Amino acid sequence: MARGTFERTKKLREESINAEPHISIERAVLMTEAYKKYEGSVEIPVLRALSFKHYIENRTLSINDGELIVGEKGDSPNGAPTYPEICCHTMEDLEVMHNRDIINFSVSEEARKIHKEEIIPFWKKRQTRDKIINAMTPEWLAAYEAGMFTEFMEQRAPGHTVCGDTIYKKGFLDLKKDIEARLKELDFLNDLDAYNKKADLEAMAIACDAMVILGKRYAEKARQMAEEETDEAKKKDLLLIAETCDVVPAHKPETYHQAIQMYWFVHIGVTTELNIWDAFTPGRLDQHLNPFYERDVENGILDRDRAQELLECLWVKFNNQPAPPKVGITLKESSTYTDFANINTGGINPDGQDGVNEVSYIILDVMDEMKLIQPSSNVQISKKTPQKFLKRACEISRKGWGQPAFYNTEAIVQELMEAGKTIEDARLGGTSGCVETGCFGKEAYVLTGYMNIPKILELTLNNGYDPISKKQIGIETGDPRNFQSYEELFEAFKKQLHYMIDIKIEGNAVIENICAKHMPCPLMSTIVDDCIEKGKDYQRGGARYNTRYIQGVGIGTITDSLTAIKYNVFDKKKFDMDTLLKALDANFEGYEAILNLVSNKTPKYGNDDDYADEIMQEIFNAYYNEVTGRPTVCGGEYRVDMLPTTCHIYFGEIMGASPNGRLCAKPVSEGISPEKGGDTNGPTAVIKSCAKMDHIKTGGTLLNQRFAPSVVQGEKGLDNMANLVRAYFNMDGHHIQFNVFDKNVLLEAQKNPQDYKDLIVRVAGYSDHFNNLSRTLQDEIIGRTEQTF
Repeated sequence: MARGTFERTKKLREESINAEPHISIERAVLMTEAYKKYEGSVEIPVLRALSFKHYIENRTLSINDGELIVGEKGDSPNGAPTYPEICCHTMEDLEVMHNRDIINFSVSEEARKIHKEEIIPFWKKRQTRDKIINAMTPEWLAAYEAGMFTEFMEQRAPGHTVCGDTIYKKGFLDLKKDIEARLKELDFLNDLDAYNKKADLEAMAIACDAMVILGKRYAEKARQMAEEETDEAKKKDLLLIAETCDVVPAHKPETYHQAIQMYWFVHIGVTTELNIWDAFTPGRLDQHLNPFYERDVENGILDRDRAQELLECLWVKFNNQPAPPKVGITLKESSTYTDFANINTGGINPDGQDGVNEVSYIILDVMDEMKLIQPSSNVQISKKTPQKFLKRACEISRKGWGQPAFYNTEAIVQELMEAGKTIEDARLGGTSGCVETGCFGKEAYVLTGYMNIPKILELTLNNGYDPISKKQIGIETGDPRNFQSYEELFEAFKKQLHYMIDIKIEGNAVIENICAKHMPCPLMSTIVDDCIEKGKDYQRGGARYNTRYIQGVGIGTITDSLTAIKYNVFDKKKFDMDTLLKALDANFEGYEAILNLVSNKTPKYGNDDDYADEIMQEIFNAYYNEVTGRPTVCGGEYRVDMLPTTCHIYFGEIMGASPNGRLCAKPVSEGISPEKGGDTNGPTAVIKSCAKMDHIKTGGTLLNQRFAPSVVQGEKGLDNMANLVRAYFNMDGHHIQFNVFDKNVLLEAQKNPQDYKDLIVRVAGYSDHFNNLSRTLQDEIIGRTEQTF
């Protein structure tokens, strides 16, 4: 039939998939009212909290037909609020997003008028995007404009965080009492920081009051609708909603149902406080819900079916919240409606032992049934994980819509401990976003933007000149024709890297200050370890752990490029640097013999070939060494991860031909995957190549693999997938995820998209509809190596 295990969830799912993407202007209006009332009369943290509270008090609330869990970010499903305190769109922005080819958002004429007349006049000079851009150096602006790197905080708040367990043990009235206790013990005689603590703690208290009002208003809304509903079954559902909201979020949840509603209210809260990267996620959902599940079934108020029904409702709620609209580079690097709410199922419990429980299997059943691209429902696989759980996950992956990805629990824990987390805290951790490792509920781990490693080699080969933007973007490391050795070339590359990282980090530091001062998040601070105890907002270092990342893109492309140069120019001496540079400038036109050599007669990453893989390691180590351990403004350090989202398309589009044989404006490699056509020795050879990268020293790496549908059939096919995951993870690989599609279906979908509106594929760290992808991205996915066992 229709997807959904029950008639209720079938109906909720059909509403969700039919909702049209559009913008909701109410949030911007209410924030404007609050600033006009309060700006200049209070410190900024209190201003944000008072503005959030004003928004919560006055926004319109809705309950959709059949819901058991309530709460929407916008006016209706697929309605995105706007965030003019971060990015106040131009009228052209609104025109572009309404009319663009993919990832469009409808802008009603009423929304356009209000934005033009009320929002722009107030927020255009206040938006943080202008504070950032106006503070960047000309070197940063040139590099940014040339596609050397991206900037995550230009249109969104740092975000990128995961809920802990606080909201299942405390309500917001409890947290407020904790905050009031902290306020009473501030020592203004001897603690010279007491004033800053008071401002942040006062804001947190106001945020708590706002959450109490959220629950109060939804309970009223539910009862007012109950008096008006004639259908007896619906009225009882409305009365159940009201009873649930009488408890949460003001008080700690007492039941499994209340635990889910508490999480979802907090989710609505933090993602309307600010437009945070990767929305929000409960993280280790099966660990938090299992005590409630066991208690509730034992008391006879819950069974497996109702527990599954509630989670199917939750799944639909995620799918009703798009990532708010992006423009410019932010869209190019994250070209999707999804908001990367990553759920980790399986793994280990807080004591460090096997965490698979009954809720874990329920989550696998609901993600299988619902087949929704939000949330991003993934599994943590431990050496302690039962093989039955892994094989069930492989069963779902083999169906070919991308979810779940697989994460190595032992790698995650060691990555966290390498970064300074205690073993006790690391056992609560996991991955969020695409593949990013973090200590859930206790860490600010902020991604700052992608770094175009292949184009750094391009700058090296052009003495700092960018052949595409036709500007001097890098530094003068020398004419490559004078390099007498591969070591000399690699040293020049490392100098270009150092310069580009220095440029990025300097801008990052400015941006970190701007976000801390102008984007404090008192609501998020209330639920993140150490903010209350420290009296310090999450956005300026209140978390127990603080890290920042620069995301490395294109390791396969640059590995094969430097490998091609070492092999052909310096070792075998089949041609010289001058000839290679002419070939690149001509996009290999007139140099077909060179193209054949570098493409087809040269070692390649992903074949368990140490000639290429040792170069991968050298590049990886240089990147790790250049970035890791640099201080952040708010008391943490920089670390390294490797993922592209859709930025590998953009980074290749503004790059010329590269020495490995990739042609001008083609995408660079995705994640740590091999280059196009690079791996010719099967999937075991590539996981052996990928394992030579030291995953433990990163905050996560992304590996895509693709299988022919015929080679994963039957029980042997499941075992082959399961065994590949185990083999990779036994070598301490971080992550792997699978495409399993018929190439001809994708090709047909390109010719007749309207017949394939349901076709979903794996992109990079998330799944999306094939029809939401540009032709270039579609062709990138189709070109990935079709593996056989």
